[PDB]
Amino acid sequence: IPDYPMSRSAGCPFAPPPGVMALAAAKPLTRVRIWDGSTPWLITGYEQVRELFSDSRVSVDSVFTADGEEHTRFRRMLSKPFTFKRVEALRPTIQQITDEHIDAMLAGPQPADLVAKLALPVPSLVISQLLGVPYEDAEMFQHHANVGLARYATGADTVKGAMSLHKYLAELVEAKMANPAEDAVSDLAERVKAGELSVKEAAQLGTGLLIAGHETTANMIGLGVLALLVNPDQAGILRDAQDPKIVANAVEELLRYLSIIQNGQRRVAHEDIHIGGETIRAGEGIIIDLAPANWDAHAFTEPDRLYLHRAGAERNVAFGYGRHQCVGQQLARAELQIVYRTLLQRIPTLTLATALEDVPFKDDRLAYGVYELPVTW
Ligand code: HEM
Repeated sequence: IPDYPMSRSAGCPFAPPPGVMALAAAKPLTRVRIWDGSTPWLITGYEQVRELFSDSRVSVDSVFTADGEEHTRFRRMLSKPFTFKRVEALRPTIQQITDEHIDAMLAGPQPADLVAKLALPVPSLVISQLLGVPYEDAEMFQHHANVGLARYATGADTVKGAMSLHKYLAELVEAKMANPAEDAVSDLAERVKAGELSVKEAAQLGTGLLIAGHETTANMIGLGVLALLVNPDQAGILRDAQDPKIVANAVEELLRYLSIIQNGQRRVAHEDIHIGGETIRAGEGIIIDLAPANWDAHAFTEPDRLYLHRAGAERNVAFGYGRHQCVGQQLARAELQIVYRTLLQRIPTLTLATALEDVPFKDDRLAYGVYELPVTW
């Protein structure tokens, strides 16, 4: 019985770990051994990965962990913050923050670290605006969010970065209980006012949103941009594209390719479950593995290929499937749309500043990324 997870390859470093991709060639599903030493069921094939995500005999063992109607409770509370018009309305400020950040990057020296100057700051600012942190508190919020993800930060640094983030979100929650605007925390604040969640639970959740949608999107920006640069054929397409429909699909094809969230929360089966030709005896653990699904040649004809015109690209599960899909979905999509198109058209001479093999990737972090991305232009 093999060990999970497995490590990515040099020379194929965008690719899912080859050892996982092999396993996935044999059986839509195989039994693995993990950190603690328990032996859960790694789901690899696309068709069955979607199924278990959408199967009630399956559930997850705060809204991250909460399940049952307990999850519907937590997740209904999140509907108002990420409606369509609620995210639509953010496209402008996503575009102003990007434009701002690209400028400051152009005005500085080069080679410049795209991670440092763009990939990290833009999500946490966008998350911020969605929450509704006042303008006054942008840089402090930024600081206490970018202290965590620094490759140079202590653990203590990361602790007393999060401590004051929870402390501040509680403040702003109460503040939005007082003065509700149209932002996200006002919505959480509206829920404290109805006996539904304490300030702590709301501060936790606000904190929860920042974490969830920061290093993820950051990593999509960074890795995404890199992937674009070694694939100039595609960079051109994304840059000259004239349809919002087509640029949206090119984001979908980037989420599928990079598949930064390789895993997916560790679920468990309540009843016995028969697919892939084996039986998931109830009780046993389930790991619904998204990279190999996104790289399943049954549904994505040339999975090693980065084809931004790829026909069914929003077929992927880079955001998960079923109950517990990424709540950030539409917002993160806007982010990558904005940032990708805008960088690629304002900086058409953007060039990778080192040999690719020099680039530092984020192996250990569950979410795959690059630690810094030097560009010239
Ligand atoms: C706007 C930015 C984002 C926000 C606010 C956000 C927030 C969240 C939250 C709260 C959840 C938990 C929902 C639940 O499990 O009930 C979640 C799940 C998830 N997120 Fe996102 N996220 C963001 C961006 C991303 C990105 C960019 C990716 C991948 C490229 C991603 C991948 C996922 C996946 C795969 C899940 C589902 C985990 C599972 O079903 O086990 N997220 N997100």
